[PDB]
Amino acid sequence: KCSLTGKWTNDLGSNMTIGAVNSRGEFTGTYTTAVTNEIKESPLHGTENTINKRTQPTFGFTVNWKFSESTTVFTGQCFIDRNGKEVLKTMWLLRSSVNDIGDDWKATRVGINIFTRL
Amino acid sequence: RKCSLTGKWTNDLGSNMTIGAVNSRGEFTGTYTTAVTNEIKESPLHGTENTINKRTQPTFGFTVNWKFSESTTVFTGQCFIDRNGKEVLKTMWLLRSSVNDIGDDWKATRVGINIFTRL
Amino acid sequence: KCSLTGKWTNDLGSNMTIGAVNSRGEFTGTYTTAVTNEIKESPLHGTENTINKRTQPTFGFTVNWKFSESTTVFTGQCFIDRNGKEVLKTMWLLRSSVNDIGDDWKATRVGINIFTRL
Amino acid sequence: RKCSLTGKWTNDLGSNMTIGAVNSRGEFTGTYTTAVTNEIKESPLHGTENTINKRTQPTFGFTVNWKFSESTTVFTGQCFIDRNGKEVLKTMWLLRSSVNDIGDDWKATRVGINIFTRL
Ligand SMILES: O=C(CCCC[C@@H]1SC[C@@H]2NC(=O)N[C@@H]21)Nc1ccc([N+](=O)[O-])cc1
Ligand SMILES: O=C(CCCC[C@@H]1SC[C@@H]2NC(=O)N[C@@H]21)Nc1ccc([N+](=O)[O-])cc1
Ligand SMILES: O=C(CCCC[C@@H]1SC[C@@H]2NC(=O)N[C@@H]21)Nc1ccc([N+](=O)[O-])cc1
Ligand SMILES: O=C(CCCC[C@@H]1SC[C@@H]2NC(=O)N[C@@H]21)Nc1ccc([N+](=O)[O-])cc1
Ligand SMILES: *[C@H]1O[C@H](CO)[C@@H](O)[C@H](O)[C@H]1NC(C)=O
Ligand SMILES: *[C@H]1O[C@H](CO)[C@@H](O)[C@H](O)[C@H]1NC(C)=O
Ligand SMILES: *[C@H]1O[C@H](CO)[C@@H](O)[C@H](O)[C@H]1NC(C)=O
Ligand SMILES: *[C@H]1O[C@H](CO)[C@@H](O)[C@H](O)[C@H]1NC(C)=O
Repeated sequence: KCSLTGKWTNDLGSNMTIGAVNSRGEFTGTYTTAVTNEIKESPLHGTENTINKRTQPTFGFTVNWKFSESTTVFTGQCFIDRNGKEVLKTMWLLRSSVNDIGDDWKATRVGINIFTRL
Repeated sequence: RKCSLTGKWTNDLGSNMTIGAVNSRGEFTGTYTTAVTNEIKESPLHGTENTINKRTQPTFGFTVNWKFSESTTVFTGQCFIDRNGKEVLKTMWLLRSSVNDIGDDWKATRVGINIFTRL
Repeated sequence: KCSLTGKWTNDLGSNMTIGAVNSRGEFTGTYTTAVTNEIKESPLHGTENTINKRTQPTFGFTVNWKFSESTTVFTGQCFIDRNGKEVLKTMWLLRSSVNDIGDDWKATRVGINIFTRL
Repeated sequence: RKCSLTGKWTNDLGSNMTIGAVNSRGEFTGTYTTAVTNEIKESPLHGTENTINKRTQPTFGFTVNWKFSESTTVFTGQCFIDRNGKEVLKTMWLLRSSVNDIGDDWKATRVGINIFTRL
């Protein structure tokens, strides 16, 4: 069973802590990233999909950055590799805030992140 | 004035969305309604609105926990006041499908956009 | 038959001209966009998929920006709407140039563009 | 020195790619080889490398014209000189599937990444 609750770290060096996942699949947590003024914490809220009670469920969460006007959403699946290790393969969209609707076209970045247990 | 997320919205695909009040922490919940040819499904959503600098056109993100499949979709965008004075949500999303092998991961994510206006 | 050859314009106001598509599905053209110093032209190269000689083929092309170090790639399908009009529904990735591999994560933007005959 | 596109590459998924010489206009052609469980397919690719400011780590883009399906994939990225001195192509791609109705357009595009190193 791949569980989201716990401590994770990714390929960029960012860390994330997720608490208990309730009966509805909802969970909260903290997302930690460094600036290079050193470390900043931002809350995250998301849900794990519980349809068919898969052992490798899909999920999604939003990171509400506390040091910028931007928002990032992550979606992915909690996998169990060949070694028996849990791994989160995710993709994200990073939304920047623009002051005019005419600039909307360049406000969204996309990328990936792989998380492993810390 | 300010663009507010709370309310009823409909998008360019015909899906409807209801968002509740946004608390002090910027959190909100709602419902997402889509069709399937009418036979309609209803799924819950949870997200947050960025409160930094209390901008009048904030960015936000939410997750839709589909109740009819094992998939998950996340949306992010900004609440704009268009040139004609109408409120409009410009969003982009990622649709994550469930795969059985970590080896099939590469083909599990679709991307697209959705524009929402008040219902 | 939805054909790529011709003049197109999109939702942002940019214009594009594509020449003849050869037997291998390859085509070239010009991509015009304004700055708001007014108009700039950049060449594009791409290919249309010819498998099963579909009347609504998929395609892809790269725009080699002549005023920046960035590159944009578009992929989409040439459709025929209910009115009988040709429409190109596309999605693109805009790659910015970063000076260090450590900044690679924030170098890619994503978006859409719908083109109609000009 | 400079990161050059010309040569043989292999990615994290196991696919191989051969890129030819890049002319003065920054144009190039090549071949993309992927497996299907070995039974391997071969498809042509055409793209360009950005020549502005003759950077040593240029951005580029190319299209792969799949010969076994009606799909098309485009890649874009940058040719980097990693910290250990190795040349590496960091890329992102969009995979466009063919749909029969403009109404199914929304679900026709997948997105992902690929990292290429010299073979
Ligand atoms: O507004 C921001 C907030 C920064 C966290 C950003 C992203 S979320 C996906 C990725 N995974 C992580 O763990 N962290 C990153 N970012 C931002 C915007 C612009 C620039 N810039 O240099 O221009 C730098 C950072
Ligand atoms: O698993 C699913 C759940 C369906 C809702 C999907 C997306 S979320 C972005 C877009 N905006 C909307 O309002 N609705 C859609 N979808 C799905 C997967 C595969 C296929 N298929 O035909 O293969 C059809 C639907
Ligand atoms: O480097 C660039 C080259 C500009 C053309 C950009 C994109 S390609 C997708 C979209 N569709 C179009 O027809 N045109 C646009 N762009 C760029 C980068 C940064 C900023 N900026 O303000 O920061 C502005 C433009
Ligand atoms: O139509 C296709 C053509 C297959 C090559 C696909 C992608 S291009 C990005 C990635 N990097 C690679 O080196 N190869 C892949 N693919 C396709 C579509 C659907 C399914 N399916 O199982 O449903 C399988 C393959
Ligand atoms: C979190 O990851 C490890 C856990 O101890 C730690 O060494 C590192 O400094 C932390 N990184 C960040 C960005 O907080
Ligand atoms: C929701 O949007 C309007 C609300 O009145 C309604 O006419 C339409 O049938 C609904 N669409 C769906 C997919 O539920
Ligand atoms: C191209 O689109 C129309 C075609 O005549 C023209 O009016 C407009 O000025 C042009 N736009 C750009 C960005 O070149
Ligand atoms: C290509 O990569 C190496 C080249 O020697 C080879 O071992 C491998 O089998 C090939 N893979 C594919 C998918 O053709």
